Amino acid sequence: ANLERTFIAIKPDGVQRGLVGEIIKRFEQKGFRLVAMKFLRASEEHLKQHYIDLKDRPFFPGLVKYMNSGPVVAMVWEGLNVVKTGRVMLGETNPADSKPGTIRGDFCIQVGRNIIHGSDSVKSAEKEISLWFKPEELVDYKSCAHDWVYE
Amino acid sequence: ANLERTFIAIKPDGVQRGLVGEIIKRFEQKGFRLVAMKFLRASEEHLKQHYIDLKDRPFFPGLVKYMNSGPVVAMVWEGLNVVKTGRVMLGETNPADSKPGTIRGDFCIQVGRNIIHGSDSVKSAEKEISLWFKPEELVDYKSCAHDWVYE
Amino acid sequence: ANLERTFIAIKPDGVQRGLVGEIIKRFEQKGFRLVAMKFLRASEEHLKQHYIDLKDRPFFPGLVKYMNSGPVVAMVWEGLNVVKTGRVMLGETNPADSKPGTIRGDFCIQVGRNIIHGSDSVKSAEKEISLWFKPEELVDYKSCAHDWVYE
Amino acid sequence: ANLERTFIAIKPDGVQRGLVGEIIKRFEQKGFRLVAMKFLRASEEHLKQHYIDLKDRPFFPGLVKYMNSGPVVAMVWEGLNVVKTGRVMLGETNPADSKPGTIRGDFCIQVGRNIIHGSDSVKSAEKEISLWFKPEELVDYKSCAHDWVYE
Amino acid sequence: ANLERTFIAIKPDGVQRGLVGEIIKRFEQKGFRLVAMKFLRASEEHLKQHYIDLKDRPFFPGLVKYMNSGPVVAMVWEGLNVVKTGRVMLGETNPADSKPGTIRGDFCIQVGRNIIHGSDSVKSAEKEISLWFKPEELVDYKSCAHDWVYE
Amino acid sequence: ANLERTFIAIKPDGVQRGLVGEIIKRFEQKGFRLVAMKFLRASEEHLKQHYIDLKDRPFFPGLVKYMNSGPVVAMVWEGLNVVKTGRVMLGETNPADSKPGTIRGDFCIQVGRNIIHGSDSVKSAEKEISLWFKPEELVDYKSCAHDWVYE
Ligand SMILES: Nc1nc2c(ncn2[C@@H]2O[C@H](COP(=O)(O)OP(=O)(O)O)[C@@H](O)[C@H]2O)c(=O)[nH]1
Ligand SMILES: Nc1nc2c(ncn2[C@@H]2O[C@H](COP(=O)(O)OP(=O)(O)O)[C@@H](O)[C@H]2O)c(=O)[nH]1
Ligand SMILES: Nc1nc2c(ncn2[C@@H]2O[C@H](COP(=O)(O)OP(=O)(O)O)[C@@H](O)[C@H]2O)c(=O)[nH]1
Ligand SMILES: Nc1nc2c(ncn2[C@@H]2O[C@H](COP(=O)(O)OP(=O)(O)O)[C@@H](O)[C@H]2O)c(=O)[nH]1
Ligand SMILES: Nc1nc2c(ncn2[C@@H]2O[C@H](COP(=O)(O)OP(=O)(O)O)[C@@H](O)[C@H]2O)c(=O)[nH]1
Ligand SMILES: Nc1nc2c(ncn2[C@@H]2O[C@H](COP(=O)(O)OP(=O)(O)O)[C@@H](O)[C@H]2O)c(=O)[nH]1
Ligand SMILES: [Mg+2]
Ligand SMILES: [Mg+2]
Repeated sequence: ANLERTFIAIKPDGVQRGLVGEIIKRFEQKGFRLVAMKFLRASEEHLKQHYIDLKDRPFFPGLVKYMNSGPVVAMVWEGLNVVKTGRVMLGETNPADSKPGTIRGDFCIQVGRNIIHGSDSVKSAEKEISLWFKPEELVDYKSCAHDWVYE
Repeated sequence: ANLERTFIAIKPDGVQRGLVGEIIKRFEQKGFRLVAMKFLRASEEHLKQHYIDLKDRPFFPGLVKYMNSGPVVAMVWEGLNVVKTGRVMLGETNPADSKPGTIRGDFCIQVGRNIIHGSDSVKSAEKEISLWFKPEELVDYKSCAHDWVYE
Repeated sequence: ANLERTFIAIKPDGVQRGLVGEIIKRFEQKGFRLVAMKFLRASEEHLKQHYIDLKDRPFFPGLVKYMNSGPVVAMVWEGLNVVKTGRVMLGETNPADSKPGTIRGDFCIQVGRNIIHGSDSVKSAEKEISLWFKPEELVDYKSCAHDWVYE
Repeated sequence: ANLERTFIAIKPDGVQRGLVGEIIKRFEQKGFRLVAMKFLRASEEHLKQHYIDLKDRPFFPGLVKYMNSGPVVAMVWEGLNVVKTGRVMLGETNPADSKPGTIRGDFCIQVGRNIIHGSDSVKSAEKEISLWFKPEELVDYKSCAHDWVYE
Repeated sequence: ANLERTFIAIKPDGVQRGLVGEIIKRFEQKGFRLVAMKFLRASEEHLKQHYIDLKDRPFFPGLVKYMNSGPVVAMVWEGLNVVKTGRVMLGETNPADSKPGTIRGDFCIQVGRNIIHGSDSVKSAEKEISLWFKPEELVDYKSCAHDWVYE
Repeated sequence: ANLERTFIAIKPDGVQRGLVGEIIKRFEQKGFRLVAMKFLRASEEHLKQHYIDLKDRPFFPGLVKYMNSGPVVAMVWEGLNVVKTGRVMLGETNPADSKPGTIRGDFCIQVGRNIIHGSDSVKSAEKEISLWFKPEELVDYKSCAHDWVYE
């Protein structure tokens, strides 16, 4: 079997604020498997592609500027319902609506600096994963705790 | 005052995944008192008795085999409303409906591998405590912080 | 921009139970700026002024006595919507109603020993700040991660 | 085959100060396997046998009373060189001589309240294990990470 | 007993890097009692008096400027051998000589940005305590865990 | 004036045991800057190159086999004295000789499963960085806390 995959990206503010280890640890503890990961400064064209569906938003140019202002940690996580559950772990788009215990709820304040990105549907995930990673960048291996995480 | 008690068991997957100390710490921090604790592999008959109310459910056989597949940490915790609060701390039966911050919300994914058990009512607690522990196994002592936790 | 501020006080039980560093860390991680902080045993008169609203309440004398029973860590934190968000972080007045992830949800059990105080509104905040701190005690400085927390 | 084993006991002060989960987590993270564990108030006679080699020391009577003053968490941990390594993890007998990073270096101050006990040699471990546990109390199972901890 | 006390200050870089709660937590966990605490930006004259014996050193002017560049958390901690032990917990003056497990070993890199200060002797401690605090700012209370930390 | 750089790789056992976030966090807290990072399963040929100096050692074939048995997190960290300090943080080659507080001292037991690699000299670091990364994979940005970590 092949389980669901989602695209998670730690934004420049998460890297600048030293929260990379803390964020990854939350996904590891939950039981998800890390499939791919790289560190890079994404180009504006790339980011425009990534946030294309928002190209007509007022905040769009500023968003792209900021996502290009520093490096990003791009990752692919695998697991049962990882897309929806990953979204629950992140919190709401606006940290102000996020609850303590969530990543945005514990670590940030403003929607313009909300430290992380997570695909909002399987459909987006597949598109984002293809945008940021070559197929040969996805590593398949089996977690030793697999049978202790799944029936 | 003779306070309320609940029965909590870390399931085989919690032990296998190295979460014993992490889970116990959550109860200590909260202010609850550890009354009893032992480590053992429960027999299938012992497990059917614990979950006797689920005997006619389709998943019953696989639940018993899973619970017998490794050791369990059985504990009794005491405190004001510990039954109901212990339940809130665990999260929902299905990790997918559990919120970040709860034990199942932070550490597991699937209902069949949901790392922990907590009595659901005082009636159930008293029954589970009697099934798992001999009266001489419950320890009575007073916490030094008692007056800082209770009025 | 001279942002919003709130008064947070770690009650005597929070100090006695060794939770000072743990609580402060939660505010620092979130991105709030520490503006003032002092450690003191507040007098009864000073405490009756602080909780002047609940003077007619039955628990009042008990509250004042416990608040005076040990030292308190008084602080002022600054940030966008810090008053409302600080309240979300603390949880409900009653630890029983506070969710895991919040300060009261993770660390305490009873309303009479609920480890921390946070202003409930901007107006209460301004009043409590004036009551607990002299103007020279509010320190002026900028956080190096300011631009990573705010747009 | 069967690896080395050591007896570890969290003293009454470790339980009272809420460090049970924290200490257990240190052994789990290291990769050691928990073999047995129970919570009890040890009798004075049992404690005199345990510390029989120190019966003529001036602190002996006080050591026995303090060890009997509250419950203890008795455990058996298994692993390659666990006796000697368990000792390095604990720190020196006197917390004053223990380095930060060790259990006593991090959590305590005085030799008379040094929170934990660990066997000092394979011979002692075998004697203490026999003194505190019945054969049926040592659980047999294999860790899922075993092949990731050992060649 | 009249327990020994030491002066600890978290330097401007510790505050800026969000390490205040983390540092305080280490002293609380160890069993030391917080006696006094305040947050302030010290004047250059105040800092020259504090570091008076280093007035002829090359780095002195740079040290006084850095220390005045942001606020400081000034604290007094109490405990058996707290002066010498607090020093052990800090690590070496040069973070590069500091071992993992110590505060400087874990959190910093360069001698000119070494996040914390601790008195180097009882004589110095008493002099620094007098310099930074007035008598009425040192709070006396007894920790509830006192008898579990000391014989 | 660019700073020293070192090559750090989390071995297959570190990934399998869910320690990726925990390890990265230790380097972030210390004040080092992440320059490059990728997740991959290294080929045997790549691994022989990496450990070419040990090719005639008895344990060499087994080393290469295990290093290829799972994915590796390859990273480049930058900072003052990062090569020697990264080494101190890792601990000794044999975990048995590693002190608590170090990565190997806290997380592993045997030399053949010692979770992490770190360049041992500046010369080794430059060779390893060239072997694992392309020049365009190294990201240059400045940390917002730079002036609080360095004079
Ligand atoms: N500056 C600013 N950016 C926003 C706003 N709403 C959305 N964004 C940002 O653009 C990202 C994409 O928006 P959206 O797809 O709705 O949110 P997400 O999928 O939860 O990240 C959000 O994470 C924020 O970084 C806004 O009102 N102001
Ligand atoms: N596979 C599986 N196991 C289930 C299901 N519902 C319950 N269980 C298991 O049964 C245990 C006991 O069920 P129950 O008493 O209803 O829930 P709990 O008290 O919340 O644990 C749960 O904790 C799960 O391990 C289900 O539909 N599927
Ligand atoms: N003993 C006791 N104290 C209470 C009760 N309700 C409130 N308090 C105390 O009074 C404090 C202030 O009350 P309130 O303004 O209602 O809540 P808060 O603003 O959330 O602290 C509470 O935090 C408690 O310490 C109660 O029913 N009993
Ligand atoms: N009060 C008191 N207890 C001591 C003293 N020396 C040793 N002990 C206690 O004796 C225990 C057993 O002593 P020992 O075998 O020498 O040390 P250990 O094997 O490192 O625990 C120590 O752990 C302390 O709890 C002392 O001087 N005073
Ligand atoms: N910039 C710089 N500061 C130094 C140097 N040596 C000492 N200092 C600073 O001077 C402070 C006090 O020095 P000292 O009293 O000798 O060390 P401490 O008591 O361990 O802090 C140290 O904590 C450093 O912040 C140095 O060589 N360069
Ligand atoms: N199985 C095994 N592997 C070893 C032994 N010594 C070294 N290694 C492995 O080889 C790697 C390379 O060794 P070396 O460069 O000497 O030490 P390092 O620089 O500290 O990693 C080590 O980190 C261990 O994984 C040994 O005796 N047995
Ligand atoms: Mg001995
Ligand atoms: Mg080598």
